[PDB]
Amino acid sequence: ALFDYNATGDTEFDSPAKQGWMQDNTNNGSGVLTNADGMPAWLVQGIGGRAQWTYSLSTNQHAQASSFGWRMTTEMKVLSGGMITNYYANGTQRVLPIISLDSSGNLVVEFEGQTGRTVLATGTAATEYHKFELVFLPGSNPSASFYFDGKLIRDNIQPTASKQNMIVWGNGSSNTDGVAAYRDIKFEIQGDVIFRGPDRIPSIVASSVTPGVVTAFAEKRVGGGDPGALSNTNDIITRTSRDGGITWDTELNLTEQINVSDEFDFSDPRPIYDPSSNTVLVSYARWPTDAAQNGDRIKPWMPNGIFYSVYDVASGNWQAPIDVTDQVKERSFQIAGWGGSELYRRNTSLNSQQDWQSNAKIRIVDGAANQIQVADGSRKYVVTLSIDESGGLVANLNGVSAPIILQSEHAKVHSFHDYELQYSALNHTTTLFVDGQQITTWAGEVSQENNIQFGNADAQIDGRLHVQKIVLTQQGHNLVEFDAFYLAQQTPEVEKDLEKLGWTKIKTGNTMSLYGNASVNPGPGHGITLTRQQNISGSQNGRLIYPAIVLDRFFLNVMSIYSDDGGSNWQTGSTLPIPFRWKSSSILETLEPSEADMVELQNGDLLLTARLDFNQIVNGVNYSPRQQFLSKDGGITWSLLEANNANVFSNISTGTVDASITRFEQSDGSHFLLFTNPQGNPAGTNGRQNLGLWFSFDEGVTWKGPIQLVNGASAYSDIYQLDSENAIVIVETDNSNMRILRMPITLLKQKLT
Ligand SMILES: CC(=O)N[C@H]1[C@H]([C@H](O)[C@H](O)CO)O[C@@](O)(C(=O)O)C[C@@H]1O
Ligand SMILES: [Ca+2]
Ligand SMILES: [Ca+2]
Ligand SMILES: [Ca+2]
Ligand SMILES: [Ca+2]
Repeated sequence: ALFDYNATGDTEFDSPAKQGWMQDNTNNGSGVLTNADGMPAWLVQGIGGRAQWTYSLSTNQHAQASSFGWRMTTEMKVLSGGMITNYYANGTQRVLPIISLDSSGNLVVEFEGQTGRTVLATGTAATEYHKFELVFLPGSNPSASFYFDGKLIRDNIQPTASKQNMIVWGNGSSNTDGVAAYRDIKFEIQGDVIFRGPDRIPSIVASSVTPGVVTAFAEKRVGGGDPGALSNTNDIITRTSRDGGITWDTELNLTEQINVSDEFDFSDPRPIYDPSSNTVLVSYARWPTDAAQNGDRIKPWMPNGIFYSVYDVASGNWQAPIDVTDQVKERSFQIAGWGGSELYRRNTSLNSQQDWQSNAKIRIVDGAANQIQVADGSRKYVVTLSIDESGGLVANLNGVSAPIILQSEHAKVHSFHDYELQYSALNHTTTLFVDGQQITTWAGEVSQENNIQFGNADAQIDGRLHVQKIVLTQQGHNLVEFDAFYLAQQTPEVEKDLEKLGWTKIKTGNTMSLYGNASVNPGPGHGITLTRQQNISGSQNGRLIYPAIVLDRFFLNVMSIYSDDGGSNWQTGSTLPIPFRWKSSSILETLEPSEADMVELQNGDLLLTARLDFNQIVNGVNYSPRQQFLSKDGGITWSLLEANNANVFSNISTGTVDASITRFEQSDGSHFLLFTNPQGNPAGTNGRQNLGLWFSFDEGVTWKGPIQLVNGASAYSDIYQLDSENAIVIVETDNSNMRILRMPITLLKQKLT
């Protein structure tokens, strides 16, 4: 909440009294509106008496200020005298700076409870306008910091005993004469509730084209709880502010319109602000109301998907939801030959004396030894697909020495492609076509085998491939047909077991296979629009991107979901690379990245921070509850940053929870990163308490100790830059009530060192 006075000549507000303040003078104390350089100001005349203005707060507001912190900003000029007291007192204590001009005319400040003084300005500057700021941070040892024209003057100011209870500005003394002119006074209490529990999972973004416009989101949880519960119906809600996050409009339900009979739960609002169009595009997940991510209950044949809504900042209008599920939710049969081999073979009766054709729509997730083969009783033709050292897609044909580079662009390297083999009986050769393009022709190798086979073929070579369709035809007749794209989306009644569909499974070592992805989810927090991609091959400025959560069947991981056309068409990137180990031919030990957030570094690389759920130890290495990753290709592929985990954030909570990360750019052009997460209580322990703020001045290599922003419950949070000097934070607190904090980042940065 904001309590202020803005000097103006406008009749309706031409005095502090018309702006809610109460006059509190004595004897000859008075005041008058003064005009100088075309800028009005209120002149406090405390000569021969006290001259001040006060604002009373409710018992509840004082309690809120003490619990969540406050900030007082003043723009004034001291003309003469002393005891210029602009401060805040509650029914117990106060932080009191005393401003004055000394006998020589210097502008100085003293603090009740401290000895001595500090000279702020001398010469003509002593009687010119200046901006004063007092910031109070909550905590076990609450203290305030004083700033003069943006510069830290005194830190760790301890509150002093006082029975006064009110916000005050002016000359607070009947005996000491003081005269000062005020252009503006602002007292702000932090922590206003924007969304009430049981609603949860906050995110926020702000407009740079239209300063002051902020849009926040959360999950409206009727019945409470995570999505997937029969006892709840969850939707996405939003509120907008046009004054920098001070006042907010009516809570708006964005998904109710596409949840007409409460058959779904919607979750994880992931907003992205696009400066090119001055719009906010928020993506979110849909789930059948009775099954979701938790416990892997969601299945490929269920209504999980992703939708987005667009907000036009200029006119302040929202647009109806748009479904993009078919673009980002993969449907396929997946074979992970990680630590083993798994092939499927169907014996056939091909006639080598006549033409035949085979088609296989395949995507290579990683590794090698991934193949598709056809043997016709005379010759065997095998295509082995792999990812080379450069990250390109390579094909090797049996009997042909030189490998064939199919794709070099990372996005194309891991996408689905249609591999068609056309055998010519007259020419005794087979031609390979990829996506309709003729690639090469070869003779294969002598063989008496007659079959079609696919999968990962080497227990000693890791590889994962996904298949959507496999067909074999001869003389206008389909000998074999496996439509995994179709089967993945069917209910359990439909037969999907390959071994029951005419195929023989040949497996060695440890492997796993499954149908399509069970679900996709944008995750909690905000997304970003890239702007420093000029030197990133395959990427582009303007790309909209967020780190989504994908569940194949049993395990969670993160992958980028992005759009290079403003949000109309979306694509997916590769999942994060994580270690794995089989404690034997049976127990899988790996990681499960989930709630993630990313930021674009100065050189175009993307830094991602992810929550690590469930198992965190692999082969004796503890990856902690949080791990950072880096992408050098616009978010298509990632690399795990060794030793860059929870340990880089001093005093961070040891419990798994969602965090937030964002870029902050100052007016001078300089920049740095901001990160929010609970510290725990005591700090460094497991608990969703005391939200902290960390800074990185070296592109995420190191972070500077946290500044505590909240004293009490603190769970999920999101932070975003509001303007050149402030950042806005939305955070879950008591009973998950989500509150707003507006932090003076350029001032707080000075409390670090
Ligand atoms: C900042 C402050 O507390 N000012 C208070 C002063 C000071 O205690 C004395 O001037 C000594 O500095 O005492 C008053 O009775 C007064 O003079 O009007 C009330 C006023 O609120
Ligand atoms: Ca409803
Ligand atoms: Ca539900
Ligand atoms: Ca987050
Ligand atoms: Ca699981």
